[PDB]
Amino acid sequence: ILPDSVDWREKGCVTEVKYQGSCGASWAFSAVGALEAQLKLKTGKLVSLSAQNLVDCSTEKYGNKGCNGGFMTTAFQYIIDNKGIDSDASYPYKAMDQKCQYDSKYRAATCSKYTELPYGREDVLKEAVANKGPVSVGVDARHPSFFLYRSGVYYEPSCTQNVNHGVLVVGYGDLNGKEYWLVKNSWGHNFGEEGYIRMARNKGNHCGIASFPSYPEILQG
Ligand SMILES: CC1CCN(CCSc2cc(-c3nn(C[C@@H](O)CN4CCC(N5C[C@@H](O)CC5=O)CC4)c4c3CN(S(C)(=O)=O)CC4)ccc2C(F)(F)F)CC1
Repeated sequence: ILPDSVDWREKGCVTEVKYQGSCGASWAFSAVGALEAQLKLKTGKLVSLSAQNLVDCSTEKYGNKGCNGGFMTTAFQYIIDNKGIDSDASYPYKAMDQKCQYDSKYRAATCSKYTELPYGREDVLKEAVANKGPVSVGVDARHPSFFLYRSGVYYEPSCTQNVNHGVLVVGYGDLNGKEYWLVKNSWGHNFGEEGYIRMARNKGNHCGIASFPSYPEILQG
């Protein structure tokens, strides 16, 4: 039996909501967000990791195209191969494609492995969120209702299970008769509920939230 609700923000495992701007780097924000939580769990320190590092460096070898899109999974593989990722403070976000400027002197996290969860399995996603930490996911955000969301549990009748926007599932719950996923977006603090959107849970993989989940890990040693 899993907890009825979880919110990794209450464990100090989630950094401030970021603002991707006109650069399509939600995949990089989803990836660093998941890794930030594992880093806090392991070292006790909460530090924003560099999304810009992924945009500029996890490029064609990883099937990614910076501001024109990418994958959380191959962002993790880049961090594995690179043997690190810089802090966001040392390599801050510029919302544009740049030359890779990774500097091991400012390494703030490492990545040992990542795991992918089965398509559409909201039970498995719930278990991972409860027992592993925030989970990187894609959602179908191509709906004016998504851009216009202010509060409550988001439900979009025309949503599909094809994903196009990377976000971070930092929890779940059940409020006002509606089960939801607690989702950290990267459109700044003025989007939704202080930068978060609660999305309908157990409604047949609504907006593809469980289509392509993955989470990274940092192992001892
Ligand atoms: C320029 C492109 C523009 C679009 N972006 C993503 C679109 S957004 C997006 C898409 C996905 C995503 N992952 N996968 C699984 C697989 O395809 C991933 N790949 C497996 C093999 C891997 N590897 C390992 C290497 O060794 C070789 C290789 O190929 C590489 C990864 C799919 C999708 C989209 N779906 S769909 C239309 O929903 O059905 C098709 C299948 C996930 C998150 C996002 C998120 F929104 F969160 F960002 C990608 C770059």
